[PDB]
Amino acid sequence: KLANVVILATGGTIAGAGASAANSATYQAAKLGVDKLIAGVPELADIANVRGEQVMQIASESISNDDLLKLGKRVAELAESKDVDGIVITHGTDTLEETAFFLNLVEKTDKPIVVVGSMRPGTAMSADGMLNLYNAVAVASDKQSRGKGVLVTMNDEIQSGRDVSMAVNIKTEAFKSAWGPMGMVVEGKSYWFRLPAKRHTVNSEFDIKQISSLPQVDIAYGYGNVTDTAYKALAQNGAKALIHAGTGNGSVSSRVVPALQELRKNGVQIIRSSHVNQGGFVLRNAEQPDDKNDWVVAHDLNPQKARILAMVAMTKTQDSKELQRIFWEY
Amino acid sequence: KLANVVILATGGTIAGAGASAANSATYQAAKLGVDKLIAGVPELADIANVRGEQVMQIASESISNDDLLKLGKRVAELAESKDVDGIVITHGTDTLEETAFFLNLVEKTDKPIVVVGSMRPGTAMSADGMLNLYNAVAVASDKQSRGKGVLVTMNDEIQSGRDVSMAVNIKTEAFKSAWGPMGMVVEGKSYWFRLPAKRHTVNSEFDIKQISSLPQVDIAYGYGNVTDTAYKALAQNGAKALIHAGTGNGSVSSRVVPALQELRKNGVQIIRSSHVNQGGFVLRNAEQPDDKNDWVVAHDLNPQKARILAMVAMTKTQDSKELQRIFWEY
Amino acid sequence: KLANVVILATGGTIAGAGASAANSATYQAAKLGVDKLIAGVPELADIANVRGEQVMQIASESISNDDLLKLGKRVAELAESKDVDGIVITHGTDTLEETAFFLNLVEKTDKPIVVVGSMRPGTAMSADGMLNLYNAVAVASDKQSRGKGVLVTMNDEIQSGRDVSMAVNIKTEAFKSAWGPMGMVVEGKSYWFRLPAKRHTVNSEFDIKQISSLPQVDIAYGYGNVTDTAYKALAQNGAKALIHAGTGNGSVSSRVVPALQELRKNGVQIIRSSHVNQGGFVLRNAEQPDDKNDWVVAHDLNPQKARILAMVAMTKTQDSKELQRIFWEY
Amino acid sequence: KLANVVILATGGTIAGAGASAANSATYQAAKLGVDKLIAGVPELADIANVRGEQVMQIASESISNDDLLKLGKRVAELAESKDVDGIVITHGTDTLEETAFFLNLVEKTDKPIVVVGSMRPGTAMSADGMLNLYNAVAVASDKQSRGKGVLVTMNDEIQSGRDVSMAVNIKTEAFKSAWGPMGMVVEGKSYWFRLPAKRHTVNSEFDIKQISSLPQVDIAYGYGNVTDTAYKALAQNGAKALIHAGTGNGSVSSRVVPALQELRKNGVQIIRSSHVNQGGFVLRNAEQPDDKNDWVVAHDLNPQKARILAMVAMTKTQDSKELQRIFWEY
Repeated sequence: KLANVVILATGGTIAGAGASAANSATYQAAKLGVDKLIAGVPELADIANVRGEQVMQIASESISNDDLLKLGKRVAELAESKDVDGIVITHGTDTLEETAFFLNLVEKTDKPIVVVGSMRPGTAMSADGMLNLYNAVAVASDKQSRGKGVLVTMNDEIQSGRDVSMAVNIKTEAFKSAWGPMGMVVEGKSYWFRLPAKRHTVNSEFDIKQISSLPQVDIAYGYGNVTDTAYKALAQNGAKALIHAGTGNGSVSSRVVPALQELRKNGVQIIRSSHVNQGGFVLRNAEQPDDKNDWVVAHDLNPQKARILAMVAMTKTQDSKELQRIFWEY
Repeated sequence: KLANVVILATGGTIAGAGASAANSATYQAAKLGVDKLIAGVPELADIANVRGEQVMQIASESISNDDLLKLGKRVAELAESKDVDGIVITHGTDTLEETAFFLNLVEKTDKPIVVVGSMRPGTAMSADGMLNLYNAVAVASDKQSRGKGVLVTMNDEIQSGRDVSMAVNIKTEAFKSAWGPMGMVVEGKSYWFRLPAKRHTVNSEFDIKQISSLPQVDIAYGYGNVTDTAYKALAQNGAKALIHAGTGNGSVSSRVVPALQELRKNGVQIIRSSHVNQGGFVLRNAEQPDDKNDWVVAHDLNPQKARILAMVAMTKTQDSKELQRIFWEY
Repeated sequence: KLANVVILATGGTIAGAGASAANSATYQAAKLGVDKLIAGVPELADIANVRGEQVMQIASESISNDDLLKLGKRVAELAESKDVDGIVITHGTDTLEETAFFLNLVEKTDKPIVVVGSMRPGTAMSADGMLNLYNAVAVASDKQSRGKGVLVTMNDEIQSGRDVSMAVNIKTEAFKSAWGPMGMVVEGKSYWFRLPAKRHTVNSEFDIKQISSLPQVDIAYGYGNVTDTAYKALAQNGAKALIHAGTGNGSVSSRVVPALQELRKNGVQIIRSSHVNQGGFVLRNAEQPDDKNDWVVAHDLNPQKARILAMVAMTKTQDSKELQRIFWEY
Repeated sequence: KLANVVILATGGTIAGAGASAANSATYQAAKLGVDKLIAGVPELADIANVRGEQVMQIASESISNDDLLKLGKRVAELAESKDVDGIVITHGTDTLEETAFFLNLVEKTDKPIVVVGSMRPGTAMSADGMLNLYNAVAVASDKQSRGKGVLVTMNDEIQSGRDVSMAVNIKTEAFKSAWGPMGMVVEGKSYWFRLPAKRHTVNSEFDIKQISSLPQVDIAYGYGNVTDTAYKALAQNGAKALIHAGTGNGSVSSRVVPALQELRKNGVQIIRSSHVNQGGFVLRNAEQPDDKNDWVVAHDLNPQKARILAMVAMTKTQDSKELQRIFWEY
């Protein structure tokens, strides 16, 4: 008897349209509704009982925290239903990785949750979205997906929503993780090679059902000749934490350190991430005296991932030692 | 008989020291003067006649534009000397890629220029800097390096200074290019597999001998729920161009577009880069109407690289169409 | 005003058919004729004046040396024609890399030659072949492609036919080079980032017009507990050279060295390649005393690539020192 | 208190010596004894109570099945001892990946087992073996390593012994897995990001204590114009299974299929692997009718890995369906 899968559409390239078959890169996002996406893959009926809902219709670079909450709360309601076995979210690529991590942290369910997009719109020749959507539904319908946390199923892969990132522009292999794909999906079947290590979903201390509004968190970049201007301005305009997207191992210019000390003293969390994203991690107390300054390192998480975790964590704690524990467990 | 190579020291991990041989990651940069670097590799005398100068002694995350100018001008003076065959710059990893690209754009010489760092300090077990420095001198001494633009010689590789980036934290393989290594250096010998295809050094329209100041350029990051705050603050504190480190294909949130239009009319150049850095490029007129808005795309160049090119280019032109040509040629 | 491009069909997945739209991986190669294959991309007319020929209709794992000669000779006849500006070869993926390198060595033309395949059959949802074929015709029609050697245009990339290899199974990113893509092709436009640095096409010493037969070359694998059996059996059945696909840096088991010395004295060339294919190269005189034994190292070339170069080279020379020069130049 | 770690030396580059400090690539393996290896890393005493044994002293390209059994049986004896908490094996790189997988299949212990080598000999500038050996002992002493299967600790990584392979020649990053590193080891500490998902060690159905001699298994390569010669000859000289290192998705030339059908009919197992090693897997019934022919696919495992698993599996079964199960579980 086939699994019951709900597709939650949010917009994106997978729902996009361009002017000609050769327009694989120049198009408008968020033009097709969920029922047209489903009807475009008649084979979905072979692998699941699918129904669709239009949660929003956006280009994902324009997503808001309120959009994350609305989507996350709808996912939770559906997960609580005995009529729902798995959930697929169709999404723009730009912030797919942010949504996927958010859901991984706040959805206290073992039911499969898959986020999926495309790099080419469906109007293009050789568009990737049809098979990606088929694969998302296959994975969301597979017993092997239960308890694995949020998954992303592009490029014939099963990627962890935690640490997959949009890493390559244009090409269909865009989404990569420093820690590899966990599996592959081919001709409807899932093949697993690794399991998650980090806390997720049912083993998370966080729950979307308790979050009413997310704390404001912003990101500032590190580079030669950088000043403290962006950090100070972002804090002045409401940032409760700043993600520092440092050079190297989360390093901080000597012209920036004093401002970050003052901001921490005034209650703003300081989280050291980096723009060195293909591998490794930011080590506590290496580039900066995090203990002395009461700062946090983002471990392996890229800046936009670190922002997501910081927002969720700060719904529970203002203790920088607890925030560091969270950045070491999730 | 042997090539005359000058080593210009700037600091970094390659000049660093940690507390014990197990401290491969926690250390102080910029502790050893150039003479100590040279003494630490007595094998250099086998492959070149080496002389050293201390240009600065910094942690490279703290470099300034005045530092770049001083270094660039000293490189040019040495390259004009008949007593100099090649130049090696020892440098911290954090902003190595920024310096390397800067020199690639402004040094009108065919003489080899190599920038080199290390991921472990020389005090650590299995420190990488000794062989990296040996290799830098070998490559700077090799006739095959003439006319190839600025090179980076870590991890047994010959990388283009244009597009090599610090991509992996901690590990000695940190420096990668989307377009591959151009060669390798093994037991003093250089093996080439690709040539550059972008303008550099002697074929550049830019010349450090004509540059006495650099326009201020800053970088702002894109992510979910981003606002226009950092962009406006950076411009209010002097930025003549803003590098937009967007999601995806340089995409701009609908909450940010209006500010960027206002900034461009106020004369701030708007350059669309991305935090999608493993491959691909940002395509003009795809995500945003760059022709209508008089914006520029950074092509394949990551945000910190785009800042370097923009700042050099704006010593010559503020014509957005010329800036786009430059971003498509360099 | 449009380039005149000839498409030479040879079979493969690009011309394949599976049972349903979900059969992206289980299919029959070499079912669709060239005319219907071209008619599947009517947009080709926008970028070139195309015509097709059916050279052969094979699954590429079953290609022969006679097939290579026939294809190579037809390519040369067309390149000599003032009615032809560029040539595209549609091909199965399995041995695409072998054909591409062969043509790179023996076609003394600056006219663009592109080899292209697909990872999914044209019957599958999200089939890659339509845009791959469009891109191959775009690249074959572009003035930027003149003089660049043989190219492969899958996954939105421009890869060198020399050193691109089938590296990833199933996925559309299958074809990779250790030395990176040279460029990309997006919405009909070619974007170059590197140039070749190895001898090819017009600068090759080899010429298909002078080659009527190819010497027999075979490949044997190295692994734990390997014996000399395959090496001896392949030479007994006609091999004029043996490609050793060694472990590590082309290493040879002590159980195998004596047989390879006796084979070399019997006139069989011994070429040390490896099954370590993501990067690096096999260094002469490191693992084995190549000068003493009169053996050759394959440099960076994988076993099947080394076979192609050896077979072409041995149409001209059997001097092991000349073969080593060839393996260092091509 | 400190963990009790035993180092089992087998030879290799890590125990190698070259003529000068610049000889990072040209050297002699297997020159230093285990006590001198240990003495070269005096920091080991800080992290564990270490003792060494010299099991063998070989270049690993020359390893035999009897060497694997001797090593595997000594590992088992040590793992049974209450005086032993973890085991490190120092090994040549060439067949490190074969030993690591073998031990992962046949050692029924949760105690950590780490295999480690180096890409540069200890006589070279910037030699990698000291920190690799320190890291191997750190990981072998860590409670986090218990129950994880055999690990490989080069390049600051924790790699699974199952699917790590020597993938890059020369460089210290040689060992890579298609499924990513599982973790990293930095300044004595282990950081995990993924867990194994294939059967290993205590959950394996195989046990070194019952294996007296391994079945003979050999490997033959696929390429253009390949014949059935190597397959027939290897079987004639004792192969009980043949690993087919096919092109593409384990594809078999039409000139080879008939021979493999005859060999299977005569009792020789036929296992389809590939020389497409960076990612993906070989899919049953896709390229060849494995059910009709009673063949096996090697899943994601490269040829030399598939040989190891086939030998171990055939100590238990000659049933091709059970061999396929094993290739899908291990």
